[PDB]
Order: sequence, then C-alpha cells, then structure tokens
Amino acid sequence: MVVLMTKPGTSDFVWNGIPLSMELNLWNIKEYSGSVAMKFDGEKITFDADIQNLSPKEPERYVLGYPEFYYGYKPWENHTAEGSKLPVPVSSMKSFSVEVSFDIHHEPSLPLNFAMETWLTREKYQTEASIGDVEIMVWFYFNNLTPGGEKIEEFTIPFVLNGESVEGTWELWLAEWGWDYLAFRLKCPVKKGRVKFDVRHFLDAAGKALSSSARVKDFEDLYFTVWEIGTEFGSPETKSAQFGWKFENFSIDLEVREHHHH
Amino acid sequence: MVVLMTKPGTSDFVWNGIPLSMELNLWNIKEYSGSVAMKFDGEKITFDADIQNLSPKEPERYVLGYPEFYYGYKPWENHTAEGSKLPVPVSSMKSFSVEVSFDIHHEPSLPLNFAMETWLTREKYQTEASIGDVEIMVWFYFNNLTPGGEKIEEFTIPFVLNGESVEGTWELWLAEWGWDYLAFRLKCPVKKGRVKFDVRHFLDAAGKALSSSARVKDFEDLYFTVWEIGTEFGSPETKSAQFGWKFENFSIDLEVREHHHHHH
Ligand SMILES: [Br-]
Ligand SMILES: [Br-]
Ligand SMILES: [Br-]
Ligand SMILES: [Br-]
Ligand SMILES: [Br-]
Ligand SMILES: [Br-]
Ligand SMILES: [Br-]
Repeated sequence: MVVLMTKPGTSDFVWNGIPLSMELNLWNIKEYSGSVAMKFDGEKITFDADIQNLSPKEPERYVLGYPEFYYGYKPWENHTAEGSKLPVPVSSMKSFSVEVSFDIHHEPSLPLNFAMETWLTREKYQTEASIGDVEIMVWFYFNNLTPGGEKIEEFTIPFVLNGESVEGTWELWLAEWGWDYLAFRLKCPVKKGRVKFDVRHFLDAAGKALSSSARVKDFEDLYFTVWEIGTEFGSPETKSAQFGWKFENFSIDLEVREHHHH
Repeated sequence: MVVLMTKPGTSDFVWNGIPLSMELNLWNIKEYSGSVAMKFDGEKITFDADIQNLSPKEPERYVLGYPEFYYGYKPWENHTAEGSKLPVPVSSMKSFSVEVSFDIHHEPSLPLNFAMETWLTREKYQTEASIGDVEIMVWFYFNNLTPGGEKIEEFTIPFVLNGESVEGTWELWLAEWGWDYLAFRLKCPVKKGRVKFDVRHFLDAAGKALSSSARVKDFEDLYFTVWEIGTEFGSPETKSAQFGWKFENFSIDLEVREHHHHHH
C-alpha cells in the first residue's frame, strides 16, 4: 500500500489492521513555494517540507500548519476512515493507549512541536468546535514554540519512553477562545524515540482542570472524536520552513466499559 | 580485586587503571538499624540500603548520607588513594572529562539525588573547608529534594547522554555557609543512563558566578582536590531508607596545561 501526497488533502490507509487518515495539513497557509510530500509505504509514514514565500491566512492563529495522521473522526474535516471505533463518549473510555516511534527533524530556528490531539464535542458528529467543546493537545516535543493561553497547572503523568517507565511533568496551558483549548506540554521535550501512554490520564487532568468552568459543564458526556498525530509549525513571521518527520511502530488499544466487565 | 563494606568507612580500589576510594558515607546519621552494602567487583560498583530507625546527627544539614566513590583527595577525610593526579590548581586544568553508566533505584517518597562534586581549596591538602573555599555539586538526578541556598542563575552546558550530544539547562543554587556551596542541577533529571561531560565547563560557570565574591578571592588559584560520585539521601523526617545504585563504564581524562620555560 503506497499512498503519496504532494499537495494539501486527505487520504485514508490501513496500517497494522488499523484504519487511518493522513492529512497534508497547511490549514493556515495563504501562499507558498517549494515542496511538501507525505508518504505511507506500509511500514511507516513520513512527511517532508521545504517551503518558502509563506504567509498566514489568519496571523492571530499563530501556527501555519499541522501535517498529521489520525484515527477516528476529525470534526473540522467531516471525515473518518471506515471501521474506526471513534467517536465514543469520554465516560465509556476505560483506557486509550497509544504507541508510536518517531523522529522529528527541522531547521533549528523553526517554531515547531510534536503534538497529538483530540476534539471533545457535545454532539457525536459536529463539523466545528464551539463553546462547550474542548481541544486537548499532548506535546511530546517543542522548539521555539509556546502553547496558546496561560499556564495554569502542572501534572505528573507516566508514560513508557524507549521501553522504560518514566514520570513526566506536563505543563497545562489553557485558553478560552471559540472553544476550550488545553495543551499539556512535556517540560523535557523528546525529539526522537518510542513512546507508550494512556490518553485517559490526560482526560482525567483536563476534566479536573475544567471542573469549575461555566463553558464545559458536562466533560464526561462529551464525545472523544479522534486522536491526531502530527507537527504544528510556523509563526506569523516564518517565511521559510524546512522540516519533516517519520512515524513507525504504531499501535492503538481502545478499552470501552461494557456490560460484560466487572 | 573485590572490595566489600557493610558499615560506614573507606576503602581504596583500582577500576580500569584508575585509583579510587569508596566511602560508605552515612555522615549525618546519628543511629540506624537494617542493612547497608557497598561493593566493587572489578567491573562495577554497587550500593544497597534497607535501613530503619533513622535520626540525623545535625537536623539543620537536612540530608542523612552520601554513599559514594571518588577520584583524588577528599579534604574532610584527609584521604587519597595512592597514584591520583589530583589535587591540581584550577588554572592548570584544560579539561576534566568524566564518563559513567548509572542506575539509581529508590522507594518513590525517598529524598534523593545523583550528585557529583568537588571541593576547591586555598591550600593543596586542607583537612576542612572554610570561607574562601568552594563546594561545587553537579546533580544529574533528584527525587523529592532541592539543593541548598537559592537559584541565582541558569546555564547551558553540553553533555553526552546515551552516546548523543545534548545541551542541558542547569540551575545554579548558591549558599554562603561555612564555605561557598554551589549546586548545578539538571532541569531534566535522568535516573538511568550513560553520561559524559567536562568538569571544566562547570568550573567556568562557577568562576563567572563567583567573579565579584568578597569570600572567594582568586578562583583559578584554588585547588581542584577531588571528584566525588554518589547519592545524597534522606531528610530530618526520613525514618527508613530503601534504595540502591550501580555504576559501570567509568573513565576520567584529565588534561593539564603545558608550561613554557622562562629564563630570567
Ligand atoms: Br496529492
Ligand atoms: Br530538516
Ligand atoms: Br518532564
Ligand atoms: Br499505556
Ligand atoms: Br528500591
Ligand atoms: Br535540561
Ligand atoms: Br562534552
């Protein structure tokens, strides 16, 4: 299964029996010159960009794009690969373990992160996120890039790094924009390696942080729609972007609480 | 050569052609029960503690002990293993690279660090440290423990981590006690791995930080007496300690400055 993209768009693929979507996502790019290439070869997914003459569509949104791949339904795209077990309500999720090997390369000054995210929505199949909805980001890497909003808390969350169980300190950045923006940023970023973690830990911390919010009142009743894996890049000042990534050894294990458990 | 200790004290040993001293150091423990064991087997050095009924000698000093090994002369113990190249004046040191593989294990609540250190003295073989002398610690790991004094600066200092060159951010903690206490703490602690770094880089940052000191007058003229490698542990509320460590693949490389003979 060789799936290749050289311009913005979305393609579905199957990796280790998991149905997924790849998105060469340049959402906030107005214009550009150069090259972009996304490829899935059956064993791995890679992305490379060597783009110039950049301008943002909306300078206030800061980042330029998010080349990624995802499991589940992405609301902003009205899209899901066939056979995905997502969306599921947050209350029915016992655990959601994600495993991936990664390598991030970039031109040194480039604002960039290695971020994973979900959209928590009131309705199962929304086409946007608004007041009452949540965007939860998990940053494993960052370079000359700070999350949006303000740092409100710090959480200790375990994960497996290169087969070793480690306790990470995750900064929580909150913003009350069109929707609720929550970004958990690892204090000690990792550019390459293999990580294994349970998304449930980030859902617990986010529910606890939103426990006094007048906007997100029924946290556990929201639908966990997707799990996106990619790199946000750029700033309103970025005119040239040279970077890429490689993802390998990918696996997801979703545990849903049902009547036969216990 | 097998070196084994099961109570506080010192023993000399030779590792990969390097003369060293091991110290089962419980310096601030007034009393204890349970087991302590330090061992060198030719290839590695290990320590294990399963101690209870702990009480400090001086509660104000906070930590309970520092089981360690060292290269050179430790002033407080008036001791050196035969054949060490230290003490040397700081000005003479071009480079002092240290390499070690380490694994620290401990009960989760235990106050503990993986800290390396030197004592910078005015005279070559002092028996203690006082005003004008410096204590410089390098913390690669910490658990439920903060260095003494206050955070006065942050420094970018490179090191090799698991064969990859990295640039650590180190907090500098400074305290004006009986001597000057300086502690460089890695913002991103590592309890297991392989590290290679140059002590000269920490001395350069310690020299800058102490540039306008009324106590420390001439940094480069002081003697670099020792390089201690161990784990500080405990607190005045610590009643029992369960932890251990293992150190392997140890090497040091001292590069001294060359002299040019003047005829006057
Ligand atoms: Br295409
Ligand atoms: Br690059
Ligand atoms: Br961390
Ligand atoms: Br997991
Ligand atoms: Br233990
Ligand atoms: Br660091
Ligand atoms: Br180095």
